This record gives sequence, structure tokens and C-alpha cells, in this order.
Amino acid sequence: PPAQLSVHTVSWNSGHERAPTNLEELLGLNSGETPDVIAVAVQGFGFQTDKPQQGPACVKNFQSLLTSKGYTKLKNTITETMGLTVYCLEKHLDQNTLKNETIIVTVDDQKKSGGIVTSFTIYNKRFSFTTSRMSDEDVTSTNTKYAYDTRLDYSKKDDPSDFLFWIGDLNVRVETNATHAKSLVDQNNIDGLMAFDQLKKAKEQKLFDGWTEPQVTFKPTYKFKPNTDEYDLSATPSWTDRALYKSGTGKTIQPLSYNSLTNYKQTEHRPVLAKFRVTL
Ligand code: HEM
Repeated sequence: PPAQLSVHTVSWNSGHERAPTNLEELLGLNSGETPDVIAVAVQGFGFQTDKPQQGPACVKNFQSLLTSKGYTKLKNTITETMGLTVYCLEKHLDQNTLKNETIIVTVDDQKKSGGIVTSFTIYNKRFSFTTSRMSDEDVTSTNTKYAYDTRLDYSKKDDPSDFLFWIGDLNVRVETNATHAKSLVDQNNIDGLMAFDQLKKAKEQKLFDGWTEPQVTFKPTYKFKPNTDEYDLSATPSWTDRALYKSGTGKTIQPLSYNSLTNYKQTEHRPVLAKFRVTL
């Protein structure tokens, strides 16, 4: 069994938009890296039913790029508002110990908010990937707007997973006015604007307890005028798509890079790509 494995994650609050043609950039494969595990999370509208019939292009296009690099799709899960797919290189899998398992958590009677957790074991180490989705208006188990539920947190099991990732738009925003936020963006004072970000507030309320976000050096990923790099200042610029990590068992998880993908500009939010090296 290997000393270390690499994991790439991407999430995007893509809304109504279809999957795009250059997936190598999206998955962080454009400089020839070969991650052991890839997870892709989307938030948007109407996936499961699929009235635009983009399901088949999703499958066609992802399966065509990834199967020829040695990936097996462990699971794709879709709801009306979320999608989560996890891929792993074929060479790591053993059917007798993989114990591939997904749950879906619903918090409302329309099944629009909640999350997905997909877990599996390779080399006797358990990985869990979560995505989640919450509305501002929702009544919730936390009495906050944040996309946390303890059922989605596999570090709060009696037998916590070894490597945990939570990816998606957490419904965490920047709590200041648009003018001040845009001034801090224009000055590139990322840490100054992050001071107003709600993740620390969620953690003060004991949500996302013990979860770490890699250092953010990129500008807010929302809200943009589509096809441009111009902020739509009808919303305070915020960091929407996030990647969080933790270990339940004291394993080292080292972020290598964490960045927004500004070249993908076709919508209001920009995708966020994180790359990690984990030590077994
Ligand atoms: C641009 C954002 C999107 C991304 C990144 C994305 C990503 C993915 C991924 C990675 C898969 C699994 C592919 C595989 O089989 O290996 C998938 C499946 C699927 N996607 Fe998307 N998707 C997007 C947009 C959409 C939209 C707008 C719809 C329509 C509502 C949609 C509908 C579906 C459906 C129905 C499946 C499952 C189809 C099947 O299992 O036959 N996707 N998507």
C-alpha cells in the first residue's frame, strides 16, 4: 500500500448551465497530473429530471476523457439541485473491501435542500465526500442558513472516516456591504475581506467543527456578469464554492493548491478546484 494518494475536487454552483468542453482544466489535469481520486460537485436546477437532456452529454463527455486515463466512476448521484460524482483509478480498487456507499439527506418536503455523502475504502482507509445545498429561506436543524447537517458529517460517527472532503456552495457569504467588499477586492486584500466571511461564524455556532479550508488567495467567485470578469454588485462579492477537509483518525491531508478557475466564465459563479496530498 502507497505512502500517499492525490485527490482533486471541483465544485461549481453552475445553476442552469451545461457541462463544458474542456474538462481537463476543470479537473486539474491540464498540466499532466494524474490524481488518484477525483470528485465533482455541482449545484443548480433540475438535474434529476433533466428537461434540457444534458445527462447523456455529461456521461458521454466525462466517461470519454476519464476512462482512458485509468478512472473508474464509483458513483454519480443526482437530485433536483445537487450532483456528486466520485472517480478513482481502477488500479486501487478491491471489491471485497471497497464498501462503496452513498446516502442522501433531505431537509425539506420538496427535497431541494440537504446533501449527499459518498464513501469508499481503498488500502483499508475510508474516504468520504460530501456536498450540500441550503436555501436562505429554509427552516433547518441548525436554525441557520448554512448548508451543514450533522448527518452529512462523517467525522461525527463513532467510527469516523480517515479522509473527509466537503465540496460545494455552503451558503456561506461575505457579511458586509458591496461597496466595501468591492474596494477590498480592488486592493487585493483577500484576507481583509475574508474577515467578513461567514464560515468562521458557522464554526462559532459549532457547524463544520474541525473542518479546515485551505488558504484562500483568490478573489470572490460570485457574483459575476456572465462571460465577463465584472462583478454584479447587486450581491456582495462572496466565496460561494468551497472545499473543506478533515481526518477523523489523525491522517495528514495537505492542500497543494486551491483556486478558482476564472477561465470558466460562462456563469455567475466560478468553479473552485482543490488539490490535496493525503498520507496513509
Ligand atoms: C456544467 C455543470 C455540470 C457538471 C460539471 C456536471 C457533471 C456531471 C458528472 C461529472 C456526471 C457523471 C458523469 C459520468 O457518468 O461519468 C453527470 C451526470 C449527469 N448529469 Fe451533469 N453536470 C452538469 C450539468 C448538468 C445539467 C444542467 C443537467 C440537467 C439538468 C445535468 C444532468 C445530468 C444527469 C441526468 C446525469 C446522470 C445521467 C445518467 O446517469 O445517465 N447535468 N454530470
